[PDB]
Amino acid sequence: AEKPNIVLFYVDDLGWGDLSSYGATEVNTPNIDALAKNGIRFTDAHSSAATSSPSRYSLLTGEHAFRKNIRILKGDAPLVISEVQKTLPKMLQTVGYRTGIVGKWHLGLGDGNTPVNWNEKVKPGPLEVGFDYSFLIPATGDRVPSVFLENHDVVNLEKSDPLFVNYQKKIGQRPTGYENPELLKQGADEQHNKSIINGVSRIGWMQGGESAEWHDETFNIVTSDKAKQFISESSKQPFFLLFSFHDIHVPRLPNEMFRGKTNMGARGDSIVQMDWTTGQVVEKLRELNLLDNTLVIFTSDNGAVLTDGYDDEALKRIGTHKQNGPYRGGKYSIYEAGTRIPFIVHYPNRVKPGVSNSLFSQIDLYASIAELLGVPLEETEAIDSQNQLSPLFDASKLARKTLVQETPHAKGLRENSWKYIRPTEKDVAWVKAKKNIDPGTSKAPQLFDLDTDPSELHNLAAKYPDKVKLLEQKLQDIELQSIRL
Amino acid sequence: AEKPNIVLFYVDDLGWGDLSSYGATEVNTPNIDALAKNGIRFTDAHSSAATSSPSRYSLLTGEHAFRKNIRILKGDAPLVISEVQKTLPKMLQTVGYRTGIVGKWHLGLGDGNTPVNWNEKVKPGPLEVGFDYSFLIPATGDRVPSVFLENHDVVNLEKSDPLFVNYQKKIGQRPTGYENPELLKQGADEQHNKSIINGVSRIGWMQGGESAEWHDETFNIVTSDKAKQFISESSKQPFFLLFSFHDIHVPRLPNEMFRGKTNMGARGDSIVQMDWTTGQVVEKLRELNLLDNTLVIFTSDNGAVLTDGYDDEALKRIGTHKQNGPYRGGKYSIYEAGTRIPFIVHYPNRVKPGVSNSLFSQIDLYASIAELLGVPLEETEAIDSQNQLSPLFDASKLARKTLVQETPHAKGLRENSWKYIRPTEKDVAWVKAKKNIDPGTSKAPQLFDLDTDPSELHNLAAKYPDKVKLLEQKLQDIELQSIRL
Ligand SMILES: O=S(=O)(O)OC[C@H]1O[C@@H](O)[C@H](O)[C@@H](O)[C@H]1O
Ligand SMILES: O=S(=O)(O)OC[C@H]1O[C@@H](O)[C@H](O)[C@@H](O)[C@H]1O
Ligand SMILES: [Ca+2]
Ligand SMILES: [Ca+2]
Ligand SMILES: [Cl-]
Ligand SMILES: [Cl-]
Ligand SMILES: [Cl-]
Ligand SMILES: [Cl-]
Ligand SMILES: [Cl-]
Repeated sequence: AEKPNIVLFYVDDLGWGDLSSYGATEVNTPNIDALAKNGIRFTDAHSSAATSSPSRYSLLTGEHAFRKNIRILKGDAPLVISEVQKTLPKMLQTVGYRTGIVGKWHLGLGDGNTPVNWNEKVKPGPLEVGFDYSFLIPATGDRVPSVFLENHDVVNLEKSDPLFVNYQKKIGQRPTGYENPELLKQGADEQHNKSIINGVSRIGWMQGGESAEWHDETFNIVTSDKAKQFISESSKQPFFLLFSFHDIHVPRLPNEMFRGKTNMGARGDSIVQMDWTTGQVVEKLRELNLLDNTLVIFTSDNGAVLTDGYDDEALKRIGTHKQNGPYRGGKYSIYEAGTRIPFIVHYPNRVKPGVSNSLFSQIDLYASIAELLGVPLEETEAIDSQNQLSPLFDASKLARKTLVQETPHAKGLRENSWKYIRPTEKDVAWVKAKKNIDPGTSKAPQLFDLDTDPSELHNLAAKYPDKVKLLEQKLQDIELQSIRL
Repeated sequence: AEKPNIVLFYVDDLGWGDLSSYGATEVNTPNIDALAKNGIRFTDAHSSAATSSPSRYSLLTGEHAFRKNIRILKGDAPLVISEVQKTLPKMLQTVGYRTGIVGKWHLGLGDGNTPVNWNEKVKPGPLEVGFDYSFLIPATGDRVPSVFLENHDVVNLEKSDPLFVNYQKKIGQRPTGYENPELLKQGADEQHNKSIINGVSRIGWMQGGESAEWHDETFNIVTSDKAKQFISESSKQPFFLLFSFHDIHVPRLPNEMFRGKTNMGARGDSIVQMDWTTGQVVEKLRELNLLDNTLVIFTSDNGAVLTDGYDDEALKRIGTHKQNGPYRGGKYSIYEAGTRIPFIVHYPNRVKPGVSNSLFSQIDLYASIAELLGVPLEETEAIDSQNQLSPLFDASKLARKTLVQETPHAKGLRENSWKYIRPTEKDVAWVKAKKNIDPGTSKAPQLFDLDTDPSELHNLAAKYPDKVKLLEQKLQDIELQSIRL
């Protein structure tokens, strides 16, 4: 009653403008739009980072990812969340929640002492950082191993055909993108052209594990079934479900029933699938009469990207679609579209519909949920997570004044509508070339007023150097922070 | 010194983001960017209307186009500016200016009593509403007759092969788009598939006049040559040159030297050509040492359109390019991109470089030039044109607080960053279907705050119903205005 269920939909690479309730016209997202229409949609909400693993780290620890220098993790990275580190699911466990995760992990698995043996129990993982149940795509959809990991075991593995991966050289006898292009459903760049699983090459080589191979085009069935089973089993008790999409990350291989539903190719059709999958979970909540007393949160790990490694026509068939809305940048960028993402709260018993323009941070989910449940936080716990339950539940309330934005190549700072980008000597020309996204680095400081210049086009750094200095000093204060408030 | 030259570059359908100095990365416009770098670039400047003829009418009469119900004129429409109406070129003539126009007219030509006889002298026209010299594309590039009109005469017309046009039925023996698709340089929709001139079908049928046919791919030479001659001849005297591009209107048929300069097809290559043509006129002013004492204004008649009637791949090869920047809509729309256009002032002897965010109106060019030259205006003259010479010349000065925006299906109103759109029952679904642009009509009133919602996505009408009433009242006051101030 006083402990509502929490379901956190976490989409992969969903851009600010990829929902029809955020202005999309080339794709319809009716299931997600109903949540927004009956809840609050936020226009200035942010992931911690512009790439997956750092934003997932900050969601779960309530702490900026640079404090542990988290970057995009490889398929065999060790777990980046410590087994005694405070986490949002662990926090929820102490008040009686059953916690589950279904879908993408990308937070590392194992201790790192020795390579993960995919044929033994895989630990530590989700179950050691506060999850009671986990059903994972271990790394990313485009990184081997292309298998599911349930709790501690690879699903449907045969002792007769053990599983190994290698990210430096070919092992095993699977066809590859570079040797066998005639077997490919989509062309792939050099990073992505290794072992072929289910007609698509991945990053890295995979040996064995044939019976454990997943089937991309039925991710929507597999994950939604597991999510439905978890909810149904936990229905008599408070539960936390983190539903971690592979959509709309590459390779986009949507179920055949969504193919051609848009004129944007595989990327647009993945948005349709992603919306269907959400409806499956929402309707299960409704039919068990859990929906009005569930805090549903729908959001994204980073901003959007069209061309991310496969020849899936995402850029050729973009049409009129503005995947990042009016905002400059995208995935990997320090401009606004790197972290400014869709963010929807739906909680009928407590949250009246509205639209909030408050500067809001996913990093504050930890402390705001702790506030909702009366959980005190230690002075060293989730140090960046602020109690923002009030603007989270009420569209008229303000939230942050200041928020740091993070990428590997540069840090930035929002202060109200001011946007500051720290200069860097680092060279990231591969983002413009390969990703068709301006990463946003300049060897000069950048300052923008988003009210008049929402697309970050007119650098005001030389017009307001005192403002630049003030924002850089504020960014240093945050980098140096070590306890709460 | 006190009577500077005025050269007004007026581009066809140039979107807010189609210049590299407004953020374009898929096309470079170095000549125009140099004008912005050494002058004022405006970020909130507006044509009066979202279509050609109403915005040209308002440019020349200093009066909103709805006061005469001006709409897109077909090729044989009569002159919409009366021979005794006060006009900006007529105003300039009384102060010692030689006035010329080179390029697109689209303001009508007959007196309306009888159809224009293209084989006789064509009057009234530019010479009857304040121009001393005119070399015209009479209607639009895609409307017959595909001939030039110099002063009162069709250029290179032969009595032995007289010229006739018909917009309702086929006349003459010219091939047509519907009969002879194998002759077309580009595919055409039904409105555009009539008489073939120079390998491209047009709107309407054209008979005779073979020697007077223009050549689209040499418009850049013809118009820049005519503008260079006019400047060269009038160089010893103050002059006003209105240089009215066909670029980047359909059909986009740029000179061969610009083909392939962008990866956007014919539309992108037309932006490059348009930039070359501007440089030709700018460099002629420089060679005659007139550039420093010339007020150069570069702007556009309405917002951008990709698919406007020909299969020129404008939408298929758009790539990452945002022709309207962050703004919703485009050509034909009542949303911001309908009228929010590029606007650059270059006048080194009086105008210091800068970027201005002031709400600015092309309609105010009449009164602001009158102020610059000390010309008093009658109480019934250019009634919507306000003196805004100060923010025109100074990037630090504010201009308008209120501005009405015009389309045939609905009117709108800006008040600071508030945007109000009046409701309408009228049906313009063909804009979405044929033009891939949201025309912006809703049966309900719309109100947006552009500071937080620059893309006009969150209707605030029901949250601030008093603000709606205020702006509707301001809009009616303007509709009822009849004199100046
Ligand atoms: O959303 S993320 O998981 O952070 O994306 C990780 C990315 O790694 C990059 O190195 C690849 O080229 C991308 O294709 C993508 O896999
Ligand atoms: O810039 S404008 O002259 O207003 O464009 C006029 C437009 O009229 C429409 O009926 C045609 O489909 C367009 O192709 C275009 O010619
Ligand atoms: Ca991601
Ligand atoms: Ca136009
Ligand atoms: Cl990285
Ligand atoms: Cl990698
Ligand atoms: Cl490559
Ligand atoms: Cl019209
Ligand atoms: Cl010359």
